[PDB]
Amino acid sequence: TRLRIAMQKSGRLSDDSRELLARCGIKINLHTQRLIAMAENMPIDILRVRDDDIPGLVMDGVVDLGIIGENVLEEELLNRRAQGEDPRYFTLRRLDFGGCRLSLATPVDEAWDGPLSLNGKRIATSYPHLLKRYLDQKGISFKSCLLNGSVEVAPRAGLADAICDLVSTGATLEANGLREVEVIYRSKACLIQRDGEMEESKQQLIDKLLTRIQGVIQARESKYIMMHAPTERLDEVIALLPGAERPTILPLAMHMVSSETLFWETMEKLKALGASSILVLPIEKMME
Amino acid sequence: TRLRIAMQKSGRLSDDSRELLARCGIKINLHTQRLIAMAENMPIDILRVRDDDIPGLVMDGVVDLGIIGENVLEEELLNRRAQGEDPRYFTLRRLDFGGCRLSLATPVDEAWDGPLSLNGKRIATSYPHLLKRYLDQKGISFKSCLLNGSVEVAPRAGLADAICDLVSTGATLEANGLREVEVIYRSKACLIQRDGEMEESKQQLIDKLLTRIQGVIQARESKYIMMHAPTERLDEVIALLPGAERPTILPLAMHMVSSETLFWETMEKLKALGASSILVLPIEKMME
Amino acid sequence: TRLRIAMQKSGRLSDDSRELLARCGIKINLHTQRLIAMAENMPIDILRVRDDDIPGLVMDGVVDLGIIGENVLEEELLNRRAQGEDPRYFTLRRLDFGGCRLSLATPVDEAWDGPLSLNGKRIATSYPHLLKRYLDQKGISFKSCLLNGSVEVAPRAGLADAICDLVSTGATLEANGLREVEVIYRSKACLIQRDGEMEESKQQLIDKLLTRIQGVIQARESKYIMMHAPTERLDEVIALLPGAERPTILPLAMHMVSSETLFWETMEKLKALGASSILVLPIEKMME
Amino acid sequence: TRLRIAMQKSGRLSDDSRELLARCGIKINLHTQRLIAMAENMPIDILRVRDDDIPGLVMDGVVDLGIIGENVLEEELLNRRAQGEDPRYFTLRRLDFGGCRLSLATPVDEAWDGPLSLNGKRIATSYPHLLKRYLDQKGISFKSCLLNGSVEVAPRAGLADAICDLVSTGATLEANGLREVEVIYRSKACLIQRDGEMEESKQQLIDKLLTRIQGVIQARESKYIMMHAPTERLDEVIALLPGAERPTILPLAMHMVSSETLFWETMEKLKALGASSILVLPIEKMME
Amino acid sequence: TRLRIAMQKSGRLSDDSRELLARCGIKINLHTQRLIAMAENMPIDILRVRDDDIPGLVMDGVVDLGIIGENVLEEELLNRRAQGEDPRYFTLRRLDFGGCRLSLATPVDEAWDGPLSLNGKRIATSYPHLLKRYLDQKGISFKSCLLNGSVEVAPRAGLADAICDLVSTGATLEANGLREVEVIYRSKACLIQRDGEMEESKQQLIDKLLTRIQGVIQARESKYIMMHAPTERLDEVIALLPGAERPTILPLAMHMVSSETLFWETMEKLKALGASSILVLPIEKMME
Amino acid sequence: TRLRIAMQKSGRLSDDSRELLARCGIKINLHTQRLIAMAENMPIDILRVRDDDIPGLVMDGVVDLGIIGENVLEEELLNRRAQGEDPRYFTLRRLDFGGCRLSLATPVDEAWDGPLSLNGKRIATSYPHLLKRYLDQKGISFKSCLLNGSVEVAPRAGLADAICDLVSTGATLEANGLREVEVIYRSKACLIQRDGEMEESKQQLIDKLLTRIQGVIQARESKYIMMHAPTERLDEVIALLPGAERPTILPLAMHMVSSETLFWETMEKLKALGASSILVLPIEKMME
Ligand SMILES: N=c1c2ncn([C@H]3O[C@H](COP(=O)(O)OP(=O)(O)OP(=O)(O)O)[C@H](O)[C@H]3O)c2ncn1[C@@H]1O[C@H](COP(=O)(O)O)[C@@H](O)[C@H]1O
Ligand SMILES: N=c1c2ncn([C@H]3O[C@H](COP(=O)(O)OP(=O)(O)OP(=O)(O)O)[C@H](O)[C@H]3O)c2ncn1[C@@H]1O[C@H](COP(=O)(O)O)[C@@H](O)[C@H]1O
Ligand SMILES: N=c1c2ncn([C@H]3O[C@H](COP(=O)(O)OP(=O)(O)OP(=O)(O)O)[C@H](O)[C@H]3O)c2ncn1[C@@H]1O[C@H](COP(=O)(O)O)[C@@H](O)[C@H]1O
Ligand SMILES: N=c1c2ncn([C@H]3O[C@H](COP(=O)(O)OP(=O)(O)OP(=O)(O)O)[C@H](O)[C@H]3O)c2ncn1[C@@H]1O[C@H](COP(=O)(O)O)[C@@H](O)[C@H]1O
Ligand SMILES: N=c1c2ncn([C@H]3O[C@H](COP(=O)(O)OP(=O)(O)OP(=O)(O)O)[C@H](O)[C@H]3O)c2ncn1[C@@H]1O[C@H](COP(=O)(O)O)[C@@H](O)[C@H]1O
Ligand SMILES: N=c1c2ncn([C@H]3O[C@H](COP(=O)(O)OP(=O)(O)OP(=O)(O)O)[C@H](O)[C@H]3O)c2ncn1[C@@H]1O[C@H](COP(=O)(O)O)[C@@H](O)[C@H]1O
Repeated sequence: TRLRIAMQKSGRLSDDSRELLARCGIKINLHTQRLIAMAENMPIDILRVRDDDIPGLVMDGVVDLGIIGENVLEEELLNRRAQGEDPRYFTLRRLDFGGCRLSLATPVDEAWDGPLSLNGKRIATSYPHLLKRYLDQKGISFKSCLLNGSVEVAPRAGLADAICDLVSTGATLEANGLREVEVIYRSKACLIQRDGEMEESKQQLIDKLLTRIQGVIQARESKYIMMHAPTERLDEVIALLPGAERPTILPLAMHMVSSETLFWETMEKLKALGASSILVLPIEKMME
Repeated sequence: TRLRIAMQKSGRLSDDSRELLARCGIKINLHTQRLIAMAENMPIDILRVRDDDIPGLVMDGVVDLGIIGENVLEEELLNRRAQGEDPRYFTLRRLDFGGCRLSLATPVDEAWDGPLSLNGKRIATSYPHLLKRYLDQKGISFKSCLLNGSVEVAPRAGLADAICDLVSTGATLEANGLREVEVIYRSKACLIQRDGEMEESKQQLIDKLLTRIQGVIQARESKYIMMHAPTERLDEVIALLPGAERPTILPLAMHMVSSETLFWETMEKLKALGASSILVLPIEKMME
Repeated sequence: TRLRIAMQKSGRLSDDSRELLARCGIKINLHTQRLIAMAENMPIDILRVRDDDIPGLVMDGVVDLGIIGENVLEEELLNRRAQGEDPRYFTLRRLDFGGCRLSLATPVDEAWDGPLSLNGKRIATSYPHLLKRYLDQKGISFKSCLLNGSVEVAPRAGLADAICDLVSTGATLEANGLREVEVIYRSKACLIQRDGEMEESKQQLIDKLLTRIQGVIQARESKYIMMHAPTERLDEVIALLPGAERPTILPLAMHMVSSETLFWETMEKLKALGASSILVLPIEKMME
Repeated sequence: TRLRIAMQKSGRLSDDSRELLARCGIKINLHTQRLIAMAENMPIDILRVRDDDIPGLVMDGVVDLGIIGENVLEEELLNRRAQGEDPRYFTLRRLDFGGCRLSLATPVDEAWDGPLSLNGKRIATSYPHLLKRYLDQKGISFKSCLLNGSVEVAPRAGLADAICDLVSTGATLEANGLREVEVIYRSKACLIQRDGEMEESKQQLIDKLLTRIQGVIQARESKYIMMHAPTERLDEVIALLPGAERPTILPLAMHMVSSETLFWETMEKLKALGASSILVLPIEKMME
Repeated sequence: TRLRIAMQKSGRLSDDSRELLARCGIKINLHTQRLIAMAENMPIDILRVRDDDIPGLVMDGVVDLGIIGENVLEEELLNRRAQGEDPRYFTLRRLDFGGCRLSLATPVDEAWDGPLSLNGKRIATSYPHLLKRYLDQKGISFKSCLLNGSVEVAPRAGLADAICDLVSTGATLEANGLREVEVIYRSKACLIQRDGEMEESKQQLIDKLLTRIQGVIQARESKYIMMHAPTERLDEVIALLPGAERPTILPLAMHMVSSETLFWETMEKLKALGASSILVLPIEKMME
Repeated sequence: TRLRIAMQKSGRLSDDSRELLARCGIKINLHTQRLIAMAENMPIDILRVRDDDIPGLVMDGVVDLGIIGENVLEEELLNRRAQGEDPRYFTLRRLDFGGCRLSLATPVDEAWDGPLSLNGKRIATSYPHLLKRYLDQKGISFKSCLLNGSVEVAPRAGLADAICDLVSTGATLEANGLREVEVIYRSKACLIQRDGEMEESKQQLIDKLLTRIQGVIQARESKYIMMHAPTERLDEVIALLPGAERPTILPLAMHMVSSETLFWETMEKLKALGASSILVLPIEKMME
């Protein structure tokens, strides 16, 4: 009828998802107890749902679009495949937020010599399927011990030999006698489309929105760079700076949009390569 | 080795569970990122875990004691029974907190004539097993639609004909075009014991702790009551006031501990029955 | 149709008004964006409105009951009387909360010799009518300068010679070069009834509710007192302790409910009058 | 003596007004209980007052400058005109903040066919004069029902047939069985000057400050734009981009300051018109 | 001139000190940026100062009364004694709040066999004098390493072999590879009087206030106890219950004020000694 | 072993210090109860300590680098010099944050005619050494009265004739009957290096980090400026705009990085000097 996008009502991803669509010029109020939100201008419905529920909402065709993190998505996918189904979706694109990593962590007072060493041990996790996929590929077998939270109790509680969990600061692990030891999966939010024939009108809108998304992400990653054309050694410049648009050379200088960040290392390289008054300006919005 | 109690790390029940054990004189710090907490005095470990994980922790024998709400507990129990297992636990006792009710709610603009009317409709819930038990008993069949949150989207989103959800204020339902319509399950926290032979020493401690629990709950429900012995009509008094301990009559008056509350209705009854200067004093701690 | 009580949606008085009715056993949810709240049990509607709007809501008969502070109430009353109307209401009773005082305050660096001295000066206030009533009675005339807030700018800003404002801690006045100097009106919340013939059924409910109110207030002001009957000098005791219910004397002692507080002065009087082990116990609920 | 600006002590507008003057380089501390604030550098006094009080403060000449929202301003103006006065002020300029709209809203379950349909109905509002002006112009008459808050009770409470209120998200209306239906007044903060001969010295300062204001607003609305001069179709570019300053064309490109925003529609137009690597950079401060 | 009491402006002790004097019926506003507060009724000044500054304020006679914790007090006392002075104060009384303990803590991975073992090691602390007093008495010498905060870095940073710090939950220590190992000083707030001849009038007030203090503390520690006189074994009761006031025996029972708490152990003792329906009621205020 | 930087665990400076090193690309988690933090990438330890403790940590060689405010640093330096030591450190550089000023303030109701007038008066402060240095240079003598906080009580309490304190808004002073009267010391955070031979490897890192620091500070102070080359009067432009990099002149215009801010005065000067469409763009990162 109109476009149905499903997003996390409340958590890690909901702020960034309200923002993405706001930056794509979607006027809708989310500060409301209401869970399906009609859009003001564009023919769009935002279902505010549990992150957990999004993969399935899309897999089942009950909504058209979903912003969900890869891990939650992939885990449910593997889950159903394991019940014997064949759930199907399109990944429109990987988003620029919701980063996190799933990791093997083990007791601190024990030396770690590779995943092999976990063969036949007991691993407590909330991601049994992501974990199983990983050790399977690696030929390692293990006994799963599932917990939906506080996974870091397992070892010190006699429940498991190691855990596999979401990490970022590393704080909890330490607090719990654990240390990261191998990242097994890195995830970000991504934008997925439902399976099956999608009507010309809402497809055109999916397509429109998508182009805004690329633009919003491009603008916040890309940057405007202004250096000093040390004329001779000029080729060795453009290399460290994957341009895509093409430099602009000036008599008096350089000016180009750089899709990656100027990491300090990359700046130092230009330095001791002979470039000067290097600048980097913010870009607020961009088409391209 | 020592007593293992499992409680909700963080949510609806964790404050009341920290408090119960505090009021039973269990010194342990919970303001710590650590998830298994050693007790200072008593030989006790508090595992701070996901509510979801507690029934199973107990069912599996991985801990000795669990404070968990009935619904979460019962739902997992029915779940495993449905996978064909026979998970076993003792209910030591139903606690005085964590009250909530699971309810059928349906769109506001539709008249409701009993659960029968749901036969063959689609009901969205997080408690498929509690719901299924209920309609099964009632001979009604239905198609389940499961969601782990924001269950109140279902109807207005075309996902279901009605939902079955946790309610208290009724706020969300309204916000979402729904109205409560039949409570199907009322729950409170309760205290459960693991199956199998329990060592004499920790049994003695379970037993000790339990007696404190009764005392803490008794003291906060029970009350000390002081009226005026309208001598003639004296029997019609003790009736509305289930005493258990026995009144105390005085020349000058009444004095007794009342296990229930003095609800206004009960006070008015004594009034127009001829009793005066009715008082009710708090009891802070009690044995009995 | 059913009972309409009007209370402050949000501010100084709304917490205490939610509490009063809660303590009278009125189950209704206020944590809702909804402004007219149906009651669960009792046939009652709570309109959640602006304090400012309550006197008029009652004066006009648009609701049946109102919890409003005296000053806001009285000021609007004087206001309409001044437009020539004759607005009419019943004061059911003065409540035990929302205390505050309206005061004359004047610059700190000026000595104050009575209200007389304000004759013909300019006074800035939000309560022009309460102020006018007061100086009128006192035969003093003055020029009003009205402001709906930040009334304490007036003097230091050249707008007035003194202000008349709500005070409690006295903080703002100081911050603004002012000092209290005469309280002209003390107010509390009170409970008012609409004018005109009130149906037998809702009157009976007004009457019921009222009795609960007296009880709730009595219980939180009154107290249970236990001393030592210094037998000889026994009359000089009951005096400082306005009993209302009558002492109870015991061989071994005293026991009675005291409607006022035991202020330290009153305790010291009993002390150096020869009484010992004086106690004061809380009363949680009372009929009487 | 020195410049007196009156601003909202606390609310919707005070943050933006502290910011405007801060961005104009007015050093003054507002984190103080004090309500008239002397400026450090510039000969300026900030009176921190009730928004309600600002129109009159200016209308009366008691201060020189006021930042106040249009609606509050206009309503008081109409108010006095209705008491027969002729209050006078200069609008220096409409500011870039404090946006909001006053709207007719009516019950959801009733179809709406224009303001005409309100003839002789009862409308509850806090803006009786703004409402009256509007229906008057439209030849519609109605009966006013005034409330200073919680205006959205009126209909569901039997007080009015419709309300006229400040709206933004639309949240409350829904919560209260209402829907927006016609905006009757859009407002922003604006900066007003007192009537009467204004001394050369403070006029020069009003004038100075004003120029800063234009600059601060310009910089946060205007933007720096960098495209690719698709040489042939070059005129069709500058059109969608009201420049004011004049484009800058470069051999290798475009560079100009655009006073409006690049709305997505405007970007898409340039796109399918043949422009590429469109950029938009922030401007922090500008003169011009 | 009038009574000068010095208390902690802001921290661990200021809430309890505002409360003590409030419960003694001292009306004074502390919610003010002002640091010397005049009392409304009683001829009293509250200086709101740094805890650190209180011992000296009293030692020097610059104020009359001080609420300060023992450790801060004692440490400064030892400090001056060590500079060769002879600072003098009266301890009026030890208060019922501000408890905390100073402790030796050492790395977790090292076994601890008494303070002796610290001879000649380096101990980091904020309480060098309290620490020095303690090891001196114990005949142990050591090298001090002083830090005013984050004392728990010392060991893991190579700064010291152990630390001596304020502990309560034990949280930080763990977080920092440390474990408590010996408490060397327990402190509470106390109330101290300045040295030298104290005028009859303010002495009388110190004396008055003091009596209120005892009463406030008594009431919150003491409790009202109601059991069942198991007639025969009646002496073995009063023992576990240090009465001070004397039991009261009744035909039908016991009733007395108990200055200590009914710890669970003490309740269990009465239980298996044959007492029943044990109650404990709060006491809000008491003289005695 | 690896680089040891000491920073304020918690206060005025810790946010800016977490940020500086974050902006220098130092990945380390500070949201941890742990006080010595290992760095992820770079061979670096962050000791999170008391600001008070930093000067000494560096002076003693116990750490290598310290971010500390000048006043705290200088005061401790003078302190030890006064105990007869000769503590030694290198100032690498003054940072762009933590600004504050120490000031003489005296009672409001007293006219101030220079520091001379303080000769032989009593001054209460937390910075006795900074104060003593200042009056010493000025040949004024005085009697110190030391307090570690709430220094603004001193005068109104009879403790001193004036105080010397940290000021910013000026709020407290007013609240306490005081007014600033002479700033005696302005401070910012700065970055200091430990004395003695610093190993080639960590020196190289100090050097690296330092260059990042200059860059981070440069980028947030410096700005990109775009005007209109009013060709004739072109020299009078570059003057008000200390360029350092050199302007860039364009046929059609100006473009340069300006290390200072464009203060309004400086913008107005260009204005009435004939420059137009002045812009100032943010710079996010820069080398140079
Ligand atoms: N560190 C994270 C963390 N980082 C990112 N996220 C994300 O949560 C996602 C991945 O898990 P899911 O979305 O599948 O979670 P879920 O099953 O829906 O859980 P609910 O939202 O339904 O509770 C994202 O896609 C994330 O944004 C995290 N979720 C949880 N944690 C945890 O926080 C912990 C420790 O953090 P540190 O101590 O700081 O390292 C852990 O114990 C964690 O479990
Ligand atoms: N109203 C409740 C509510 N009341 C009580 N509780 C409880 O949550 C419990 C029952 O669900 P579970 O414990 O099984 O929850 P769970 O599966 O562990 O969920 P997580 O804690 O793992 O997220 C308890 O035992 C409760 O204390 C509630 N949990 C959720 N809600 C919800 O809040 C909603 C609406 O409330 P009102 O609008 O105010 O009526 C809903 O939409 C709800 O889902
Ligand atoms: N001190 C009070 C204060 N004390 C009590 N109340 C009450 O506000 C009431 C009396 O004014 P109204 O109810 O008529 O107020 P109103 O016109 O409805 O104002 P709104 O709620 O509509 O904004 C009550 O009945 C109170 O509970 C107060 N309302 C305002 N103040 C003010 O707080 C100030 C200063 O307090 P101190 O510095 O701490 O003394 C002032 O400047 C005041 O105006
Ligand atoms: N939505 C608004 C709203 N939007 C903007 N403002 C503004 O308040 C102004 C217009 O009213 P006034 O300034 O005249 O208010 P006032 O009479 O001084 O009221 P006080 O500040 O004195 O309380 C501005 O100029 C605004 O910034 C608002 N003020 C109130 N509301 C209300 O918030 C409601 C609902 O919001 P939504 O549910 O999110 O749409 C309502 O019920 C409203 O009354
Ligand atoms: N645990 C405490 C603690 N407990 C009580 N207090 C008290 O602080 C007092 C004793 O130190 P002082 O008063 O001498 O402190 P001070 O020198 O004035 O310090 P400032 O107030 O001037 O900062 C009291 O008398 C207390 O109330 C504490 N002060 C500090 N801590 C610390 O909190 C830490 C760890 O707590 P846990 O991890 O929960 O055990 C430590 O690292 C501590 O330093
Ligand atoms: N105004 C300040 C203030 N401004 C900046 N800072 C800083 O605190 C520093 C200077 O003092 P120190 O660092 O030596 O402080 P310290 O001895 O370590 O004190 P602790 O952190 O150990 O408590 C910095 O270098 C600052 O960032 C301030 N510290 C305290 N104040 C005070 O806040 C007051 C009043 O502020 P206004 O009323 O707004 O002017 C005072 O009474 C002050 O004492």
